[PDB]
This record gives sequence, C-alpha cells and structure tokens, in this order.
Amino acid sequence: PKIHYRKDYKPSGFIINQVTLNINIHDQETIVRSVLDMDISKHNVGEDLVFDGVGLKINEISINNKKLVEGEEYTYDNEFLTIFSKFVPKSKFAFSSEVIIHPETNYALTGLYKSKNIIVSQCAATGFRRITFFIDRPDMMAKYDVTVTADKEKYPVLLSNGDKVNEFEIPGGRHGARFNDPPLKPCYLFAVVAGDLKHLSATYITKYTKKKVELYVFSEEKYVSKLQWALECLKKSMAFDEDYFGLEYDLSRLNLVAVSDFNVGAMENKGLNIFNANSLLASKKNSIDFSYARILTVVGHEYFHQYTGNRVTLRDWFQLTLKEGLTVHRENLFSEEMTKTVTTRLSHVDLLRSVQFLEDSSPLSHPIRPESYVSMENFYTTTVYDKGSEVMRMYLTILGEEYYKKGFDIYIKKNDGNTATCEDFNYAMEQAYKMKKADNSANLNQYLLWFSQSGTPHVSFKYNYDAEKKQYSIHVNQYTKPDENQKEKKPLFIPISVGLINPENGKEMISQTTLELTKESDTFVFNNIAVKPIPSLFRGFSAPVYIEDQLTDEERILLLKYDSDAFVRYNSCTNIYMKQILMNYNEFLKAKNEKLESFQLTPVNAQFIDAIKYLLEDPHADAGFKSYIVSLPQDRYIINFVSNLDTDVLADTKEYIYKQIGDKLNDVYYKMFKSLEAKADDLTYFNDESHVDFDQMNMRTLRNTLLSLLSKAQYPNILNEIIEHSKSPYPSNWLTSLSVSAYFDKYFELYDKTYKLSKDDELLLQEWLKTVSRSDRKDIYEILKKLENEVLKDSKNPNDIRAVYLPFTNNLRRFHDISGKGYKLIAEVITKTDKFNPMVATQLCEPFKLWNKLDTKRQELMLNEMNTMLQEPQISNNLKEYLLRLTNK
Ligand SMILES: [Mg+2]
Ligand SMILES: [Mg+2]
Ligand SMILES: [Mg+2]
Ligand SMILES: [Zn+2]
Repeated sequence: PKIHYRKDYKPSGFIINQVTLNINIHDQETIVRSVLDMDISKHNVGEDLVFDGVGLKINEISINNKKLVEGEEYTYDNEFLTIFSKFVPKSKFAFSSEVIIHPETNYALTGLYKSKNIIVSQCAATGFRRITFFIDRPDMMAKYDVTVTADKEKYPVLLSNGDKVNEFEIPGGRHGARFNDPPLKPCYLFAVVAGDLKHLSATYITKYTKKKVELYVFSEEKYVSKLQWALECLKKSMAFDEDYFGLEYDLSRLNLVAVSDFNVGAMENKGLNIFNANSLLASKKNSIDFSYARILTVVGHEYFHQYTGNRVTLRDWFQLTLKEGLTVHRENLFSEEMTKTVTTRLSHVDLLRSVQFLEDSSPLSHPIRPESYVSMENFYTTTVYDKGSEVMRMYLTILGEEYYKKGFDIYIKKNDGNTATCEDFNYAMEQAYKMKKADNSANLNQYLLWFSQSGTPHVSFKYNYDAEKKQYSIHVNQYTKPDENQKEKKPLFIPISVGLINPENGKEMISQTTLELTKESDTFVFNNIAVKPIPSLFRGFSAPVYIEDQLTDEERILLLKYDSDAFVRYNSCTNIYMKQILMNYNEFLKAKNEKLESFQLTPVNAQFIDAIKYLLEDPHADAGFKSYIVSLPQDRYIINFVSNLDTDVLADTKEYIYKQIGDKLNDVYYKMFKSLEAKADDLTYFNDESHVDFDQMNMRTLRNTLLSLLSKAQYPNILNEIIEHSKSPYPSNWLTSLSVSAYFDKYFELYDKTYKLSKDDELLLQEWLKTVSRSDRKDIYEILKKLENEVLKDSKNPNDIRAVYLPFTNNLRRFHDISGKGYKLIAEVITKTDKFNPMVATQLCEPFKLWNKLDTKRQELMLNEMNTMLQEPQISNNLKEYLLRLTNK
C-alpha cells in the first residue's frame, strides 16, 4: 500500500500538451483510442515514462506511430504502464493507445460507467486513469479534442467539454460528435455523457459583458419535469457570483446532468456539471422539503467551481481543501443569501459540530490539508470540506466584506493561469490583511496552522466586572488536545465575534467587535460598560471550536430570549441542554452501576422551560429556530462530551429530558401544531415549481417536529392528527406521518399507504426507505429484513443502499443493541458493498467512527466487526486504509 506524502511533491518529468480522444461505445464494450502529444520537461532526469492506467485492456500502444512490444519495451500491471526510458524519446513525441473498457459492469461508479440508460464519466482524481492512460495528476494541464460515437437510438444525446464542432452519421445506426476544448485543463475536469436525455433550457445574459449563455439541465425522460428548480437555482447562482464576487460565466454554454447512480452529490467538470439525481431533481408532489435546499446548495456549489476552476487549478490533491473548502464557503454565502433564514447557517454549524467534531476527535482525525494519503477518495471528508469552509469563512470574518473581496481578487489575479496551494490563498488574504491593518508588517503566518493542525480547539472564558470603574474583562483561553498528528499543539489565530448584552433590557452595549485571539490566552478589557453585561460569544459561530462560555443557565436563558445573534441563542440553548444531559446521564449511570433500587434525577430547569414556552408562543419568532430549541442536541454532538458512552443510558437520559419538557409544554405544542397548519401547508403554489418558500418549509419542519414530540409523548388522540397528516399533499408531511405512527397500531397501515405513494418515483421511494429505516420501531430488524427482501434486493444503487441502512444506524437503542446485532448487520453490508463499490463501502463505515467512545462492551463488539471486515481477503484498498486508520492499527 503506497503512501503519498505532501512534502514529497515534485513536478513531472513529462508534459502532456494535447489529448485527442476517440470513445467508441458499443453494446458490451467501449473502445477508447487516445493520442497524447507529449514533451520532455525541464525536471526530467531520464526516468521511465509511467502512465496511470487502471483496469485497462490493451489492444496496442505506440510511440510515434510505432507499436510497442510487451515485456521488452513496456510493462503493464493493470495499474501502471511503464515504458523503459531507452524507448522514450528525448524530445517532443506522440504516445498513442487503444484500450477496451466496460462501463456496463463498472459498478464502482468511477471512470466511465453506465447508470441505468446513461453513460457518464466521473474522473475527480484517480478516475480518468480508468478511461485511458494518463499522468493522472491535477498539475498536468492539457488541451482536449474528444470524439464520442455510439448507437443513435440508445444514445441520441452526446456531451463533453468545449464546443461541439462536428456531428456525423456512422454505418450501423451509429452517430458521432466531436468536442474541442482549447483551454488547458486538468484531466479531473474532463467529462463525457451519452444517453437518451431530455432537457429544460434557458438563456442567461451576463451582467457586464452582456454575453448570452445557454443553460441546459438534463435527465432521463421520465423525470424531465423535475428539472425546473435546478434551472432556477442555476440562474440564482450565476447572478450571485456576479453580484457578490463580480464574476461572470466564461463560456457560452453550461450543462447540468442528473444520473441515478452516483457516489457523492455532484462533480464540477468544465462547462458540464454532473449530479446525483437526488441533488438535481425535485417536484412538490414527489420530493420532501429538504430536496429544495439541497439542490440549491449543490447546483450553487458546482457553479462556483467554474470561475476559479477556469483560472486556478490544484497543484496536487493535498490542496483539495483550497478548492472544496473555498467553494463550500461560497456555497454557504449563497444559500444564506437565497434562503434568508437563520436556520441555514444554524444547519451548517449543527452538521460541523456533530459529524466533523466527531471525526476530528476520532482516530481518523486529520488537518484540512493532510500530510499523506493512500486512497485519495478517502479524503473527501467533512474535515476537508466543512472545516475547510469554516477556515475559509474566518478570512471573511477577520477582514470584513470589503477587504475579503480585495483579497479574493488578488488571489485570482496573482495565480491566474497556474496551479495553486493553500499557501497561495493565505498570501493573498495576508495582502488584504496588511491593507486593512494599515500596516505592511502585519502577517497571517500563524493562520497557516488552520491548514496543518488537526483537532478541534477548546475555547474557554472567565469574566470580571468592576461596577465602579464601569470596566468589563473577558479572559480567554485556547487549547487543542494533542493527538497522533501533532505532539505539541500551537495557539491558533482565533477570531471571536462578540457582543455585550445588557441583561436589564436586552440591548447591545457595544458595536460589532471581533476579538483576535492569537495567544494561548488573553484578557480583553472594555471601558464605559455601564452595567454588568452578559457576553454574546462567537457570534455566527465565528471559529470552528469547542465553546465553553462558563455562563450560568440564568445568563444563557437571557441570551436565548434576548440576544440578537441566532447562533449564540441556539448555542446557549444547546449549552443548557448539555449541562442537563451530562447531569442526568451521570445520575442514570451511577444508579445502574450501583444497582440502586431507588434514586433521584435532577429535573429540567423550570425557567428554561418557561423560556422555550415564551419563544414558541411568540408570533414574530422564526419557525425554524423554534424547531431547534425544542430538540435536544444531536447524539453525535453529545458523545464528544462523554467518555465510555453507554448508549442505553443516553437514550434513557434523552427520554427523561423530553418527558420533563413535554409534561409542561405538550398543550402548547398541540396548539401550535394546529395553528401553523394553514400557513405551513398552503397549496397556492403547489404546482409552481419555481416558487420556493423557505419560511413555509420551516413551518412544516416545526409542525413535523411538534407532531413527533406529541406522538412520542402519547398525547391524547394524537393518532387522529397523524392519520389526517398522512393525507397531506406534501411528502414532508405524509412521510412524517409514517415515522411518528411507529408508536401506534396504524404503522404498517401507513407503511403500505406511503409505499404506494412512493413506489413510482425513484427518488421518492428512496426517501420512503429512509423514513422506514429511521422509524422508531421495536421490530426494526424484521422491518429491515422486509426492505431487503421486498424493495432493496441486490440493488447496486448507492442511493438505495444508503437509504436503507444509514438512518437505522442513528437508532440509539436499536443499532447499538448490546448483542452487537446492529454492528454485525452493517459490517455485512459494508463487506458486501466493498465487492463492487469501495467508496460507498467506506461511507457505510460511518457508524464505527465513534467506536472508541462507547462503553467497554460496545467498543469490543464494534472492534470485532471491524477486524472481521479487515480480515476479508478481497477487501479493497479504500476500505483497508480506512479501517486501518480507524482502528489505529
Ligand atoms: Mg477493465
Ligand atoms: Mg429526492
Ligand atoms: Mg475551484
Ligand atoms: Zn466541489
């Protein structure tokens, strides 16, 4: 297993100037002919010419139109094509090859593969080498001339990068299309699509140069009517990058294509973006509400790659966070602007502090720029993407809007036409930092630690107020736990957006202020503070850290009620919950360990429950925010604060706290569920697929959250509401009616009802699968068996497999069953999946990421299943590397 090291980067001894591709698709094989116009680079030292080439069947290879002989002049081991340097010319030359590949049986969904009735490529690192021979690394820039031929009846629509310069007929009912793409690009931005695609189209006119841009969104014929929202989202994306960043689309056409089989969300190939169907297709009748924000962010994301990707490429894959973190950051700015709901930012923080914090405190912990990798595909992680995005976002927080845009422009201009690194972006931002500080000696050298240092920093506070001096002090401390990546952790540049709330009236006491913590500790003093304030810390979640506010619950309640920052209100609520959770957990644990016949639990803070009631009953308050405050923190957020987590005890803890709050608020919950109906379920624009109301969807989120709370609490006659809810036109609603019906005898009745509603839409059925999979049922294991036998079967569709199993793994009581039954089940699925799709198999390992955080028994059970998976003879390199790092072996 070869390990690639970041510090070992060296430019190739070769150059690939021109790529000329002929891709001939047939019924049971695809023939690929390729001519590479190559040269010797200045870094060449007479080494062998080595191409990446995975799973290629060689018909012939040549240098300068002369066939190479195997064994004497070259060797190929199904992974690397080695051509002995004596047969490699010392000047310009042409390498040519003809290989056979088989997209029909490419179930790994990387390289060229068949998804239902569409042939599509997926090259983003390591993929292009599965189509033909290449020096498959992002610093190898080349020009592309691509011809695609296929059966005209099966594949009338042919797409690739650049301009379609020729279309022609071929004997045998075949046809061809030539695409020439003159600008240099890396091979991971290459793409080809073939199929019976239908489209929606539109024309977009750019802001400044007035260039008309053709916009096409593609899908199979059956779901072509589900393309409208994506088209609108694409329009929004282009406008935003124009309005915010001043950037126009460079080409005359942009294609979006949905395919049913896809490992991730999407890919951003130049002028041709390719999407997981679940992230491009939606309709009001056939999609849950979540799809609309999903399509918005993903379409936006892949579009924001276009301008930067056109000018600035990654030097190497260790720089992945530079393009992914930055693009997710741009995607998030976009989404917040488009949704105009505080829950957009809250949802990204919620994901980071659950999933990414878990990752960063696990043995899989890595910095956003890793020092090494075995399988590049294994580092498309929430750390690289989402912590990466937060690191990118901190630049904006530090610099402010005006100087951030200045820094961004410097980045593009300085690095236009070349490859770049994380250091290049930091340098550009440093120039803006100098300008802002009016100080040419200012620098962001320390900031680089955000790229190199793994682990989540802990930030804690102490306060002092001098009533006579009107003087307020915030003492801050930062600390990152040592891990297997760095022995000694260094202090980071931590930007702390703060406000000061007057507890007497809820007013702001100081202007916008961002504290710059650059040391292990510092004391920030504020003069002319007329009264002892309550600090509002890390507004907007201004740094990706553990926040320890050291406030009382009284102070936290006041922030929750009166603070202006949505995140700090949300965090204060979170902190109140966590204090309660840790307290009741330990009480439950102690009772269990000592086998007590009787014991006490500390009740939920009465004033806290009062505050929740207050917010819930406020008409001017946000429905989405309301849904957060009545929900306990994510289990994966909680587990970061508990050693040897007994999942049963946590389940008991959560149940007690929900019951405590419900005993007081259930009538308020029921009242709101009824009063919210009219606005939440309004059908006025149900058949207008361009009309998306994010506030309204949040009202539905609130209703469905309340309905779940009332169902679990067995509220009197709530089953009546549940049944009527099942009749709603909105899938978010009637799928909710299924999962909340779990506590009733009507479950399998609604099981069958909602299945029939879902079965005729591929994506909708997958949402139904998720709902069933997540259903709080005691017979969930039998139910999963039913799904396998009756619905899933031997599907190799990642959307199908993930939908059936992943939500189940969040079942705190059932997945973590003490017999290890759940661990065994998922391991079997992982091993089964790894046979045809290593990446998705690695995805299905996610439950095990917390293995060393559980109680000793469950650690043992999980560890056994992982070692069992590790012992599989046919285990992939992806899965092997992942499990080896996770098990610290
Ligand atoms: Mg092959
Ligand atoms: Mg969907
Ligand atoms: Mg980019
Ligand atoms: Zn991306």
